[PDB]
Amino acid sequence: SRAEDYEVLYTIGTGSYGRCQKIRRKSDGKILVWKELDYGSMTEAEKQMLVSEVNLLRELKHPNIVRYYDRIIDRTNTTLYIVMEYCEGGDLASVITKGTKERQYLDEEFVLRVMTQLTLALKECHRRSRDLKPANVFLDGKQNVKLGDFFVGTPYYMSPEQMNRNEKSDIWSLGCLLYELCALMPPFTAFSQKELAGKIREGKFRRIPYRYSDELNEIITRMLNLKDYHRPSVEEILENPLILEHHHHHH
Ligand SMILES: CN1CCC(Oc2ccc3ncn(-c4cc(OCc5ccccc5C(F)(F)F)c(C(N)=O)s4)c3c2)CC1
Ligand SMILES: [Cl-]
Ligand SMILES: [Cl-]
Repeated sequence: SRAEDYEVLYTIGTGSYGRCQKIRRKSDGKILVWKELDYGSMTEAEKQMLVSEVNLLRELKHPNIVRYYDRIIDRTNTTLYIVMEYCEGGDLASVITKGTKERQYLDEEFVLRVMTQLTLALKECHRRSRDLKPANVFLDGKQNVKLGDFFVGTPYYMSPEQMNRNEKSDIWSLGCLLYELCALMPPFTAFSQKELAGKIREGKFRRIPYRYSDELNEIITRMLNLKDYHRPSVEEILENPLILEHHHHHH
């Protein structure tokens, strides 16, 4: 828990909340990442909210949730580093964008992996009481899938009930994510939120591509039911004949 315990290899990403960098723990050479945050302009109130969230971040331990490792305060530069698991396969948004640009659909086997492992990640969250967007879902080097923590944008995954302001709402969002993985587009698209909301209320969308099994289409379609109580629970999802041991995480 000193910055000197790690060596930065290079920057992975930049943007709103400082930099994300790939680092190496000196003690044992383990490859990790950290988020570099400048809290210099923060009030005591804001810094307080920051402390509480980092504390909860330490609470979640699960193979399908991105693991938190450490927090380092550098009062000299008013920077806080949050050290997390490195996921070499990157995020799901990059995977979809890649597929969209290259014109190549993802394997059914890969979609089943994401369905199985994200459903389990969700199952864990629901127990505790965290958006299920592709940019927040990561892949490691071993076919494992991990859920990360985290106005202009279009709310593609907004559920019907949320639209008119529920664990079943999470199932809808999972539905949209799995749909987009298969179709390389969200089930409901629009140019404005008003248009989007109209489509969501009608609850109609294209079947996922024919390369995908009727069984997989069926379960995704069920998650996209207008009525929250017709959507399958995490338990009912995991009971599906499609889902097998090899779709689960492996060390
Ligand atoms: C090409 N482009 C694809 C995505 C990549 O970002 C990575 C790569 C490896 C990672 N190992 C753990 N993380 C986590 C990053 C994060 O928030 C930041 C983030 C989210 C989504 C896309 C990019 C980033 C970026 F800032 F790193 F760029 C996590 C969370 N909040 O739990 S976990 C990786 C992110 C590489 C660049
Ligand atoms: Cl295509
Ligand atoms: Cl396939």
